Amino acid sequence: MIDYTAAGFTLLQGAHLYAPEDRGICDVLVANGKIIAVASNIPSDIVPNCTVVDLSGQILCPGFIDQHVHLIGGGGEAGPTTRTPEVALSRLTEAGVTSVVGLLGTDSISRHPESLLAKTRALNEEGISAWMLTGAYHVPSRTITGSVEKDVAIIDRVIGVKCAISDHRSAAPDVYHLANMAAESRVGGLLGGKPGVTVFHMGDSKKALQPIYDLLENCDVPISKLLPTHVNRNVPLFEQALEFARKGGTIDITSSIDEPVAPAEGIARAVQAGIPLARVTLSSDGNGSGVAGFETLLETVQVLVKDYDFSISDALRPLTSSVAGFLNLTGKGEILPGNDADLLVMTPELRIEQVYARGKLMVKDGKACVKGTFET
Amino acid sequence: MIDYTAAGFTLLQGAHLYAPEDRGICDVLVANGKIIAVASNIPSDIVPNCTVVDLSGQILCPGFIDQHVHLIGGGGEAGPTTRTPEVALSRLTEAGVTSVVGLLGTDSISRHPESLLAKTRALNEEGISAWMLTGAYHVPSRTITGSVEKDVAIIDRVIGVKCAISDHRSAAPDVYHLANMAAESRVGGLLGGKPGVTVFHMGDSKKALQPIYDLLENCDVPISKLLPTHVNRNVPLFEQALEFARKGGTIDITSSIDEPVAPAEGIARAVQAGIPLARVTLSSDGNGSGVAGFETLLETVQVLVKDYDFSISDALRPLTSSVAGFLNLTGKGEILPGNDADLLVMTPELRIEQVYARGKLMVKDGKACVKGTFET
Amino acid sequence: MIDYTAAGFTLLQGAHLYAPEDRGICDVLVANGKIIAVASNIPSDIVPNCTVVDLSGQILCPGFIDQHVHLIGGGGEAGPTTRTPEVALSRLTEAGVTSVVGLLGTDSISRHPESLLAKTRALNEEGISAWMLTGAYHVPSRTITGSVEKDVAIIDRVIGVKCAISDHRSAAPDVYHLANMAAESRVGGLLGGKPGVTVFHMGDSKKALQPIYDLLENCDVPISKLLPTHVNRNVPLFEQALEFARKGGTIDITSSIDEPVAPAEGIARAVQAGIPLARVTLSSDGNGSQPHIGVAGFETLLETVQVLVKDYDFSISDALRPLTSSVAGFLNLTGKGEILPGNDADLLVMTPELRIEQVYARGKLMVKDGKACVKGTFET
Amino acid sequence: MIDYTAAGFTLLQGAHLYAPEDRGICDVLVANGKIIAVASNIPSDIVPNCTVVDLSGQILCPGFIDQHVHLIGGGGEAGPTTRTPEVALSRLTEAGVTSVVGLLGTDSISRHPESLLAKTRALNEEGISAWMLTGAYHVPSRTITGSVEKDVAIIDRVIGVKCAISDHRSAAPDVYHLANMAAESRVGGLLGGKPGVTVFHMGDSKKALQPIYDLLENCDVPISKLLPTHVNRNVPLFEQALEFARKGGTIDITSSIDEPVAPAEGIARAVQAGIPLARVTLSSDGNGSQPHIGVAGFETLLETVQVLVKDYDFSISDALRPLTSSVAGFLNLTGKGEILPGNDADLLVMTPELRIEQVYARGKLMVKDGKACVKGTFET
Ligand SMILES: [Cl-]
Ligand SMILES: [Cl-]
Ligand SMILES: [Cl-]
Ligand SMILES: [Cl-]
Ligand SMILES: [Cl-]
Ligand SMILES: [Cl-]
Ligand SMILES: [Mg+2]
Ligand SMILES: [Mg+2]
Ligand code: NA
Ligand code: NA
Ligand SMILES: [Zn+2]
Ligand SMILES: [Zn+2]
Ligand SMILES: [Zn+2]
Ligand SMILES: [Zn+2]
Ligand SMILES: [Zn+2]
Ligand SMILES: [Zn+2]
Ligand SMILES: [Zn+2]
Ligand SMILES: [Zn+2]
Repeated sequence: MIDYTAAGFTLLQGAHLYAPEDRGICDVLVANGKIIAVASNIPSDIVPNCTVVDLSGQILCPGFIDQHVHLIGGGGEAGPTTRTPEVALSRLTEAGVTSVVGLLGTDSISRHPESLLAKTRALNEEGISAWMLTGAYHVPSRTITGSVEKDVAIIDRVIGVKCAISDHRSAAPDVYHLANMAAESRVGGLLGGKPGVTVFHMGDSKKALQPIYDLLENCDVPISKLLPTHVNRNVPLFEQALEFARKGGTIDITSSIDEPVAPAEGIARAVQAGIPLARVTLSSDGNGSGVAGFETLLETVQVLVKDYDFSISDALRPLTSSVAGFLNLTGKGEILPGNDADLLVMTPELRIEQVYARGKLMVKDGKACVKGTFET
Repeated sequence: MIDYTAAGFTLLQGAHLYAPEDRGICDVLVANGKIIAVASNIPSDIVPNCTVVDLSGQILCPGFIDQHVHLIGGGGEAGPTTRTPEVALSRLTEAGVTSVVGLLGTDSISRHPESLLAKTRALNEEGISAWMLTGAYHVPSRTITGSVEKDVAIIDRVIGVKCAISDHRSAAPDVYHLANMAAESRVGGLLGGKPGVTVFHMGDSKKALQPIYDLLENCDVPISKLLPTHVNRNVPLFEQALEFARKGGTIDITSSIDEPVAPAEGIARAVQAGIPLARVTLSSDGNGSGVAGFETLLETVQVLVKDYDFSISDALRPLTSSVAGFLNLTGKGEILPGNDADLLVMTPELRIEQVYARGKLMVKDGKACVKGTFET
Repeated sequence: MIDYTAAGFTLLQGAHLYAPEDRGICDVLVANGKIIAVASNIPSDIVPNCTVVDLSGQILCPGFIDQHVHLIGGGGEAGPTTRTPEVALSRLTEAGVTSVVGLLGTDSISRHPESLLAKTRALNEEGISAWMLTGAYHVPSRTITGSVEKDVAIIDRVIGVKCAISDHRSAAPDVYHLANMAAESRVGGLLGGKPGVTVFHMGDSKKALQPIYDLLENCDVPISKLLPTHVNRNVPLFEQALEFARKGGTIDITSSIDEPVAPAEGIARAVQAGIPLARVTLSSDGNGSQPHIGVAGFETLLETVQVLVKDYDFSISDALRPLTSSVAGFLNLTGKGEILPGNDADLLVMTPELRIEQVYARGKLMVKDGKACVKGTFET
Repeated sequence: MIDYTAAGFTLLQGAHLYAPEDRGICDVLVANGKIIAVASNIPSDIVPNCTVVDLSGQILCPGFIDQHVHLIGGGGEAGPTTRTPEVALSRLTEAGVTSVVGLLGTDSISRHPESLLAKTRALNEEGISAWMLTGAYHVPSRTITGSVEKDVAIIDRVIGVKCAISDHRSAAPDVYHLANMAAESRVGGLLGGKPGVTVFHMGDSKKALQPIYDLLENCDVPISKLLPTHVNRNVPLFEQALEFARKGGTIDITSSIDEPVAPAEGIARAVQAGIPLARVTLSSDGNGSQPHIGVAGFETLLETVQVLVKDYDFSISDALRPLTSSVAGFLNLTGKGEILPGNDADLLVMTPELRIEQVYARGKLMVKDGKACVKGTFET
């Protein structure tokens, strides 16, 4: 018998597929970590050495893309005992996260972009998909190569730059500094084939988004590259964010911020305000500092469907297609032929059962079956 | 018989000469790459070992000076596969270009001033005349010696600095940065004997020339050193450029931009607006990124004469005397004794037949007869 | 009618397979740029929407790996007019090259690692597989990040460092500098998952391999990381290179140097000296300047294979090693140089007389009927 | 009446020509600063608007090339009052100098390469031909761009590097530093189209040429790029210099050092040692300090020529070599040091007893009746 095991053929059968678009009962054929066919009634024997998975009665959807994770650990605002630990592979996978964007925050003294890059690469070797943002709250940014533009252009895993504004922990950046940094990210992305975004950690200053508007007034970076995050942290800020989105920007809601605007609520409000889901993303801020977890992501989807009247498809957008679109994550956020085989298998009540990353089974019966090198 | 071949005597006979000024049927005597006599009926035997060229029925004019060429290649805005190739000698010559100013654009990460300088020097060794601008779209400028002023002052082939404004690919420069950069170019030019200009790649921002006006308000660089290019890229910008020119500035129209203001049209408009041709230049933006060619230069002259009622002399100004004047290109842009023997021989319909660079035959029957070292 | 095209199922049937190991007639099935099965008589219907290719009467082998190419151009030793142009995709592919390592030479003033990296990435995007070496002839190395160790560790496409020794164009490096550079590449390789090698452009100094020996005496970089290149440039050097190989080193023969030691001849002499083919590699030094001045091409690669088989008593299988498996092994090029399930679908289809017919790179047809059917973005 | 003046047609007629090769009576025609014909009996009417000069009874030879001049001034070894002033154009031209190489000495604190480059360019503008060396006595070299290699490659007027060895004013350079500096100049020369030489100011240490030999042992720079200067400063050094020359090196004798080995004497001894004149050069070390303290002048250049012919049995043709053809050859000074069609019109008109009458630089009359008729912008 010929050995075709190198293909890793996997047929996911009979689940109710949400691509996120509802596709009804539809099958998914995978080979080499890629989605090679998406159709009803794919023959269990279409390909050899095929692992057939009966997903009857289950739900199938794209894996989550969490664009705001402190991969190497964060914290440190109350001294060194508050530096959090690096993230564990299984914590991500059990949470349904198959793609991540790592970043740094307040501390860029004991935290380094080179370290973040190494962890990013470890995660990719481990089976998931990971990118990072150069910089940290500090402006001017602390980079790997000496320039934001050069980092985004030449460090493969770097997709944009991080910063903090309107926050008591900011570097008190002026418009010129912010604009130049964003412009550099933009240009570096073009060169490197990266989205070249600028992510803004928002604080509670009354100024809110003003720095972003000033920046817009002082440069030609498209508004589509400017991402304010933690927008639900305060009402007045949230309200500004809706306008920002109405103007063409994309806003990022933090699943780990419960009050004063809860995540689901935030997403619900956006839609009420007439903002298309494509301009609304949800991130966890996981692994920050207590120690932020990833459970709030799935919880958010559940709540949206359960308590807010969102369809399953719509509820998924902000964690899947909306993210992939904002970051130009080719091959992610959608179940289509040619895309990466990053999928979630859930109960009808939206409880995760299985997770596939790049076609590999990572979670089974809701428990990780692939663990990081040093996990216990 | 005595050998006088070292003189390279060449007598160009009987053509209708446009210096660009119309000189009627007039001859041109060349020696050692220089124009040594310009008169009617120069005796075919005035000098020995003389190559006599019968230009009866043909047109004779100065070679083109294209001040905006991506000599080493450009592009790269859609990833690395979009980096264009370096320019080929014959592409320039066949297009009637005998003098070039090379520059960099968006990408100053994988493109370097030292590389540009080497190509500039190769072209000079090859037979034409080439200069360059330090910097690139990026501001603050990336230079060879660490300072714009020092580059313009001490790198022989460097004549000014390049930058980008009002463009989604700019570095979001502030007035101080732009003004200081221009001031440095200005000062460096005085010291080095260079025009010390500042060239502005214009984008489509509604702000248009504002940065230039701000700059003027914040420094004492003469307006005659500030060159906005791509002025025909947008109407509103174009309209501002005419005012700028009316105020004493010189504006550069791109022959490779067809809409919304075509090159010829642009030049025609300028004259309608009462701007002297001396303050209007035309450049190709050749070798940029598809892959920009040089055919539009001559096409522009043809169209101006053919469809716009310009005399041959006037049509030539923006590619010859106007450029030479703006850049203080001593010995270029005009057929006069003492000037360099850079000439074009054309049909009455303005089709190029022969090209001479520094007195050497480069193109014959419209085809290059001198090719770069690695040309096929 | 279910659409399975995303898989890019391709079945190469009936050729005589050299993996490079001789496997006789055997089929190869490809999906998504990967070799998914290698066996005789694979059913044509085994997979849906499958492009079946009849290679009966032909030869199927791994694509070549050229570890020494001046991707962005080189030259410049006789002034700026001698700076060669960047390499065209089609010249590589039509020459059988599916994997390449780019590097710089004498000129590191008008040439920069950042430029080279961009070029490497373009080639990858166009369909082939490309890596590069940091540094250039100049020592201390001119790098991207400020340290050789750092470049190797953090720049994904960098796999080692380049240098020049025993040559009139060298930077007169001393042992310390050389050792330090070599150890940094080694360590950056470990951290980054790269081979972390040091490539030594050899010149004609009478000192030949001496600097390498001195280096080994002054550090602990494994001999398996030190690659002398252009070893066939002179007899005494060549002969020293055989000794070095006997001691556990790997030697790189330049296909474009035909005297005084021809490439096939050098390879045969290495074999006659007791060196296993795994320690002998062949590279082109393509795209550098060739004295009227020209650009060195890549045809000598395939010609060396032809010559070995025709005139030096080599089996096809062995003749292929120095361009395929030996290189991948030396550079730890995972998934390259061997036709095995799981490896990348980088294959050459040739006639029985070893002339290229088709070339597949990462499962994509790049050459058909001996002509590039896939070309660089701006290819002329 | 057609105007042909732009050509600057000039015809030097009837002199006895030393190209430096003896050519007997022969005419030289000039156009645009170039020599366009060299022959006997060139017709006076051959070209229009021609300035015909009757040089009957006179001598015509190439203009001198002084490769060692402190253009911006030097000195400073006895405090700031000993810093000499910049060189005046007229002092160079009246001394027969049409091509010069500027350099720095002991002081690289109050003296900078950027200053020197500006001065070099001024001289070019004024009508002569000037180049310079980067660095100074200090090693590591203090450069314009940050690297010796880079300066030589990219600064048009830089053609090599200067250093000091075996001298109480040296920077105590070790072999590595010296070798590295030398190899960078070499390589920058290749890229830039410069000779890429290294000039060694020699002192009186007993070590003499040792550092050069050590350098050769530690690198691959060709011996033809290493120029020891001031070789006649001491006997033992001079004698070592003869050996070095015998081995293929070129040696530079200083015209301003009259003991213990006089310049003509040193030149004659070089010849007597079997060294071809092509490997012997003479330079002034002009504009440095001369101990009451003064500025060293350039008259010793012509005097050495006079002395060789009068007292050392030299032909005029040979006596000229070390100031013309040997220098141009050593520095690859294209178009200089020889009267041949195509070369620059840099000529000296002298009496039969070798006293300067006229000087043409790039075809321009700079000296007439022995007096500068062309002077520096601010000349006093
Ligand atoms: Cl705050
Ligand atoms: Cl882990
Ligand atoms: Cl724009
Ligand atoms: Cl070319
Ligand atoms: Cl290509
Ligand atoms: Cl003066
Ligand atoms: Mg065997
Ligand atoms: Mg003789
Ligand atoms: Na690896
Ligand atoms: Na030269
Ligand atoms: Zn934050
Ligand atoms: Zn955070
Ligand atoms: Zn532009
Ligand atoms: Zn441009
Ligand atoms: Zn080499
Ligand atoms: Zn090479
Ligand atoms: Zn000295
Ligand atoms: Zn001196």
